[PDB]
Amino acid sequence: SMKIDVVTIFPEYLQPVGLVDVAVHDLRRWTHDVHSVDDSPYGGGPGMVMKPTVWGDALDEICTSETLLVVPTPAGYPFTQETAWQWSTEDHLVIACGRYEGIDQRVADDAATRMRVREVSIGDYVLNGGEAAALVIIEAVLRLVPGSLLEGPSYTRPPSWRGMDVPPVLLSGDHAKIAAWRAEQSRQRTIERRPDLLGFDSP
Amino acid sequence: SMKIDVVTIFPEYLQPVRQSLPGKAIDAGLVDVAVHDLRRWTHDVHKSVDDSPYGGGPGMVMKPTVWGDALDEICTSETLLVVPTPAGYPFTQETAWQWSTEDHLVIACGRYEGIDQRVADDAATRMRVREVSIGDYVLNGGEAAALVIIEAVLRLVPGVLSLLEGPSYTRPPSWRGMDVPPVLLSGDHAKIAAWRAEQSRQRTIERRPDLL
Ligand SMILES: Nc1cc(-c2ccc3ccn(Cc4ccccn4)c3c2)[nH]n1
Ligand SMILES: Nc1cc(-c2ccc3ccn(Cc4ccccn4)c3c2)[nH]n1
Repeated sequence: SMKIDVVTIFPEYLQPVGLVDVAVHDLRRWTHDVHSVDDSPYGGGPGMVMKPTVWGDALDEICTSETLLVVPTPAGYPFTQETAWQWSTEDHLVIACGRYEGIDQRVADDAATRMRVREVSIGDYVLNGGEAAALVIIEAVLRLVPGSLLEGPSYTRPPSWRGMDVPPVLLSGDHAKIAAWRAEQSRQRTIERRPDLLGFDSP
Repeated sequence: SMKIDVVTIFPEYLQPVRQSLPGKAIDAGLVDVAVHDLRRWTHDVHKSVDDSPYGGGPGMVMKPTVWGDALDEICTSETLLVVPTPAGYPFTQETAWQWSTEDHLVIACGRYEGIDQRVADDAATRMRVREVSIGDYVLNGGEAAALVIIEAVLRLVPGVLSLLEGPSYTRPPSWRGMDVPPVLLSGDHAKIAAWRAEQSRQRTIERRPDLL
């Protein structure tokens, strides 16, 4: 059993969500001011940084000492399939979705004193916020909840379509020849598309 | 000006993007995002999108017949076809920059064990096709991958929306026993830049040693 809490300033983005309960929290519910979640960065620079004070009160109410705090960030550790397996057995996940240029560092540092904190990246691209990354994390984790190489090409009926035939080995019904072909196709694809997985230089 | 078409069996998954778009960008004709149900192009009364894999195996493969019809109607010869897949080329920031100047993007969102390979192969004979992965993890479909692709591409299109970045700080100067690093309040902007560069290198060594 697992509980996932997602904290964000845009709770509407998280709308695409027995054994698991998923709750979305608006961060602006923890502001006592009439107007603000963001302020200018110390030391200068572009954009805005999310204030630590608002995040502190939100995570104090939601998180326990057993909580694993997930902070999506482009500067984080790589979130992989290995990470997804490690997180699928967790009791409580809190995903802190940032916006603007990110969250004040002291939020992750403060939470690390009472709980386990993971700053993670889902890929080498920049998103506008952690909301999209949260949806990626949730999907990757939840499909592994109890209850190595690139995948080869997949085919289904008809056997001939638009003048393109399904590879005749798959129709033959020879399990040993099918497995040998599929392994060949997977290894040829991994060389071409992701040579790093087999231990070669990226293009 | 950019048109994005998304084809999926779950069109409700792509509600975040359409909601997150500002009205000013749509009214100026900079962006038009349209979501299409794949079951519009089904042939049978049961509205079948999937069928059993050739050569055995677990799970199901999405039908080439239904997908072929959908792409014939939506795609032109100037279309760049984006097909999210765990076995694809890596989608990076460089990939996002290249696609930000494109006129027509069609994202084909698969489910089950993926789409019949002949769909992309047929499309490759008359248009540019990109099979892409957003990371080294497996999702249930291409819908979450599409939201990632759309957000990354569109934020680089103006008005629509290397080492690792160091720690960022804001008000207050003191919070829960932690002070903002005094260098950031010194007024020595040469020293700040050098401090930020060192923090960037330290974070890169610790978190992403592959980039060095
Ligand atoms: N793998 C990832 C993670 C992210 C991500 C996660 C959370 C936030 C909150 C804000 N931004 C924007 C932003 C812009 C400039 C520098 C830092 N951050 C985020 C981006 N994108 N791609
Ligand atoms: N970087 C990526 C891409 C995907 C992705 C994209 C599209 C589909 C359509 C179906 N599945 C599930 C599935 C499971 C087992 C083998 C093949 N596919 C998808 C997964 N996940 N992570």
